[PDB]
Amino acid sequence: MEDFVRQCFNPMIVELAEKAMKEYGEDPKIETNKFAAICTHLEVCFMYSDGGSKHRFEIIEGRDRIMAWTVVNSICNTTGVEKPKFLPDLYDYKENRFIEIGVTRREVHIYYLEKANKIKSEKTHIHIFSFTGEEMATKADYTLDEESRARIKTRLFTIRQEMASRSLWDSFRQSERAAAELA
Ligand SMILES: CC(C)(Oc1ccc(Cl)cc1)C(=O)N1CCC[C@@H]1c1nc(C(=O)O)c(O)c(=O)[nH]1
Ligand SMILES: [Mn+2]
Ligand SMILES: [Mn+2]
Repeated sequence: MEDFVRQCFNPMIVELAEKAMKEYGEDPKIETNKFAAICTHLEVCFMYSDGGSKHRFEIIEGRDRIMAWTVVNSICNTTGVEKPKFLPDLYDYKENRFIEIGVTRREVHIYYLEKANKIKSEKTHIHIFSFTGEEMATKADYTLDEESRARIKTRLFTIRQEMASRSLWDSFRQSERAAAELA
Protein backbone atom coordinates (compact mmCIF):
# COMPACT_ATOMS: atom_id res chain seq x y z
CA MET A 1 0.00 0.00 0.00
CA GLU A 2 2.83 2.37 0.87
CA ASP A 3 4.48 1.07 -2.30
CA PHE A 4 1.32 1.87 -4.28
CA VAL A 5 1.07 5.45 -2.97
CA ARG A 6 4.57 6.42 -4.10
CA GLN A 7 3.95 4.63 -7.41
CA CYS A 8 0.64 6.22 -8.45
CA PHE A 9 0.99 9.73 -6.98
CA ASN A 10 3.18 12.70 -7.81
CA PRO A 11 6.07 12.81 -5.29
CA MET A 12 5.09 16.35 -4.26
CA ILE A 13 1.61 15.15 -3.30
CA VAL A 14 3.27 12.27 -1.45
CA GLU A 15 5.57 14.65 0.45
CA LEU A 16 2.64 16.96 1.22
CA ALA A 17 0.70 14.00 2.60
CA GLU A 18 3.71 12.82 4.60
CA LYS A 19 4.29 16.34 5.95
CA ALA A 20 0.63 16.58 6.94
CA MET A 21 0.50 13.24 8.76
CA LYS A 22 3.71 13.92 10.70
CA GLU A 23 2.35 17.26 11.93
CA TYR A 24 -0.63 15.34 13.36
CA GLY A 25 1.41 12.55 14.95
CA GLU A 26 0.52 9.82 12.44
CA ASP A 27 2.96 7.42 10.80
CA PRO A 28 2.44 7.16 7.02
CA LYS A 29 4.06 3.71 7.09
CA ILE A 30 1.41 2.44 9.55
CA GLU A 31 -1.78 4.39 8.72
CA THR A 32 -1.45 3.44 5.07
CA ASN A 33 -5.14 3.85 4.21
CA LYS A 34 -5.22 7.42 5.54
CA PHE A 35 -1.97 8.07 3.65
CA ALA A 36 -3.57 7.07 0.34
CA ALA A 37 -6.78 8.91 1.21
CA ILE A 38 -4.93 12.18 1.91
CA CYS A 39 -3.02 11.84 -1.37
CA THR A 40 -6.23 11.12 -3.28
CA HIS A 41 -8.08 14.07 -1.76
CA LEU A 42 -5.14 16.39 -2.43
CA GLU A 43 -4.92 15.33 -6.09
CA VAL A 44 -8.65 15.95 -6.60
CA CYS A 45 -8.23 19.46 -5.17
CA PHE A 46 -5.43 20.08 -7.68
CA MET A 47 -7.45 18.61 -10.56
CA TYR A 48 -10.44 20.72 -9.51
CA SER A 49 -8.53 23.99 -9.87
CA ASP A 50 -7.32 22.88 -13.32
CA GLY A 51 -10.97 22.78 -14.41
CA GLY A 52 -11.24 26.57 -14.22
CA SER A 53 -9.30 29.56 -15.44
CA LYS A 54 -5.98 30.61 -13.92
CA HIS A 55 -7.93 33.39 -12.16
CA ARG A 56 -10.67 31.08 -10.93
CA PHE A 57 -9.74 29.19 -7.76
CA GLU A 58 -7.59 29.70 -4.68
CA ILE A 59 -6.42 26.34 -3.33
CA ILE A 60 -6.67 26.27 0.46
CA GLU A 61 -6.09 22.55 1.07
CA GLY A 62 -2.52 21.29 1.30
CA ARG A 63 -1.13 24.40 2.99
CA ASP A 64 -0.13 25.16 6.58
CA ARG A 65 -3.45 25.44 8.38
CA ILE A 66 -2.48 28.51 10.40
CA MET A 67 -1.37 30.33 7.26
CA ALA A 68 -4.41 29.05 5.36
CA TRP A 69 -6.64 30.95 7.80
CA THR A 70 -4.93 34.26 7.00
CA VAL A 71 -5.81 33.89 3.31
CA VAL A 72 -9.36 32.91 4.26
CA ASN A 73 -9.47 36.10 6.33
CA SER A 74 -8.02 38.22 3.51
CA ILE A 75 -10.61 36.79 1.11
CA CYS A 76 -13.51 37.43 3.49
CA ASN A 77 -12.33 40.98 4.22
CA THR A 78 -11.91 41.78 0.52
CA THR A 79 -15.03 40.11 -0.89
CA GLY A 80 -17.39 40.33 2.09
CA VAL A 81 -18.04 36.58 2.08
CA GLU A 82 -19.06 35.21 5.47
CA LYS A 83 -16.17 33.48 7.21
CA PRO A 84 -16.53 29.67 7.36
CA LYS A 85 -16.36 27.83 10.67
CA PHE A 86 -14.04 25.16 9.22
CA LEU A 87 -11.15 25.51 6.80
CA PRO A 88 -12.53 24.78 3.29
CA ASP A 89 -10.58 23.39 0.32
CA LEU A 90 -11.00 26.07 -2.36
CA TYR A 91 -12.32 29.57 -2.88
CA ASP A 92 -14.16 30.24 -6.14
CA TYR A 93 -13.28 33.75 -7.31
CA LYS A 94 -16.00 33.70 -10.00
CA GLU A 95 -18.95 32.48 -7.91
CA ASN A 96 -17.40 34.18 -4.83
CA ARG A 97 -17.91 31.22 -2.52
CA PHE A 98 -15.81 28.68 -0.67
CA ILE A 99 -15.86 25.02 -1.71
CA GLU A 100 -15.58 21.83 0.33
CA ILE A 101 -14.31 18.86 -1.70
CA GLY A 102 -15.32 15.38 -0.56
CA VAL A 103 -13.73 12.14 -1.76
CA THR A 104 -15.36 9.06 -0.27
CA ARG A 105 -15.51 5.29 -0.61
CA ARG A 106 -18.99 5.34 0.95
CA GLU A 107 -22.17 6.52 -0.78
CA VAL A 108 -22.05 10.06 -2.14
CA HIS A 109 -25.36 11.28 -0.73
CA ILE A 110 -24.67 9.91 2.76
CA TYR A 111 -21.25 11.58 2.68
CA TYR A 112 -22.83 14.83 1.47
CA LEU A 113 -25.28 14.69 4.38
CA GLU A 114 -22.47 14.32 6.91
CA LYS A 115 -20.49 17.21 5.43
CA ALA A 116 -23.60 19.39 5.20
CA ASN A 117 -24.42 18.81 8.87
CA LYS A 118 -20.81 19.29 10.01
CA ILE A 119 -20.09 22.34 7.83
CA LYS A 120 -23.50 23.76 8.85
CA SER A 121 -22.54 27.12 7.33
CA GLU A 122 -24.69 27.68 4.22
CA LYS A 123 -23.06 29.41 1.20
CA THR A 124 -20.11 26.99 1.47
CA HIS A 125 -20.38 24.84 -1.65
CA ILE A 126 -20.03 21.06 -1.33
CA HIS A 127 -18.87 18.77 -4.14
CA ILE A 128 -18.51 15.04 -3.44
CA PHE A 129 -16.76 12.50 -5.66
CA SER A 130 -16.67 8.72 -5.27
CA PHE A 131 -14.45 5.99 -6.68
CA THR A 132 -17.48 4.67 -8.61
CA GLY A 133 -17.77 7.62 -10.98
CA GLU A 134 -20.55 9.25 -8.95
CA GLU A 135 -20.68 12.86 -7.82
CA MET A 136 -22.99 15.15 -5.88
CA ALA A 137 -22.83 18.94 -5.58
CA THR A 138 -24.88 21.52 -3.72
CA LYS A 139 -28.11 22.33 -5.59
CA ALA A 140 -26.89 20.33 -8.63
CA ASP A 141 -24.34 23.10 -9.35
CA TYR A 142 -21.21 21.17 -10.33
CA THR A 143 -19.14 24.35 -10.92
CA LEU A 144 -16.78 22.81 -13.49
CA ASP A 145 -17.60 21.80 -17.03
CA GLU A 146 -18.34 18.17 -17.85
CA GLU A 147 -14.87 17.36 -19.22
CA SER A 148 -13.09 18.64 -16.11
CA ARG A 149 -15.16 16.46 -13.76
CA ALA A 150 -14.82 13.48 -16.12
CA ARG A 151 -11.05 13.68 -15.62
CA ILE A 152 -11.55 13.51 -11.84
CA LYS A 153 -14.00 10.59 -11.92
CA THR A 154 -11.76 8.67 -14.32
CA ARG A 155 -8.70 9.25 -12.13
CA LEU A 156 -10.56 8.01 -9.04
CA PHE A 157 -11.92 4.99 -10.91
CA THR A 158 -8.37 4.32 -12.12
CA ILE A 159 -7.04 4.42 -8.55
CA ARG A 160 -9.79 2.04 -7.43
CA GLN A 161 -9.07 -0.45 -10.22
CA GLU A 162 -5.33 -0.61 -9.54
CA MET A 163 -5.91 -0.94 -5.81
CA ALA A 164 -8.37 -3.72 -6.70
CA SER A 165 -5.65 -5.46 -8.73
CA ARG A 166 -3.33 -5.40 -5.67
CA SER A 167 -6.08 -6.66 -3.30
CA LEU A 168 -5.85 -3.29 -1.50
CA TRP A 169 -9.29 -1.88 -2.36
CA ASP A 170 -11.48 -3.73 0.14
CA SER A 171 -9.27 -2.68 3.05
CA PHE A 172 -9.29 0.89 1.72
CA ARG A 173 -13.09 0.97 1.47
CA GLN A 174 -13.67 -0.55 4.91
CA SER A 175 -11.23 1.85 6.60
CA GLU A 176 -13.45 4.90 6.06
CA ARG A 177 -16.36 3.00 7.62
CA ALA A 178 -14.07 2.02 10.51
CA ALA A 179 -13.06 5.66 10.90
CA ALA A 180 -16.74 6.67 10.79
CA GLU A 181 -17.77 4.08 13.38
CA LEU A 182 -15.28 5.13 16.08
CA ALA A 183 -17.05 8.00 17.84
C1 LIG B 1 -10.96 12.29 3.11
C2 LIG B 1 -10.24 11.67 4.30
C3 LIG B 1 -8.79 11.41 3.95
O1 LIG B 1 -10.90 10.39 4.51
C4 LIG B 1 -10.36 9.47 5.38
C5 LIG B 1 -10.31 8.17 4.92
C6 LIG B 1 -9.79 7.16 5.71
C7 LIG B 1 -9.31 7.47 6.96
CL1 LIG B 1 -8.65 6.21 7.96
C8 LIG B 1 -9.35 8.76 7.44
C9 LIG B 1 -9.87 9.77 6.65
C10 LIG B 1 -10.26 12.62 5.47
O2 LIG B 1 -9.21 13.12 5.86
N1 LIG B 1 -11.42 12.94 6.09
C11 LIG B 1 -12.70 12.22 6.11
C12 LIG B 1 -13.67 13.28 6.59
C13 LIG B 1 -12.82 14.04 7.59
C14 LIG B 1 -11.48 14.20 6.85
C15 LIG B 1 -11.37 15.39 5.93
N2 LIG B 1 -10.62 16.41 6.34
C16 LIG B 1 -10.48 17.49 5.55
C17 LIG B 1 -9.61 18.62 6.07
O3 LIG B 1 -9.56 19.67 5.41
O4 LIG B 1 -9.01 18.42 7.14
C18 LIG B 1 -11.10 17.58 4.34
O5 LIG B 1 -11.00 18.65 3.53
C19 LIG B 1 -11.90 16.53 3.89
O6 LIG B 1 -12.50 16.54 2.80
N3 LIG B 1 -12.01 15.44 4.72
MN1 LIG C 1 -9.81 20.32 3.40
MN1 LIG D 1 -12.23 18.24 1.61
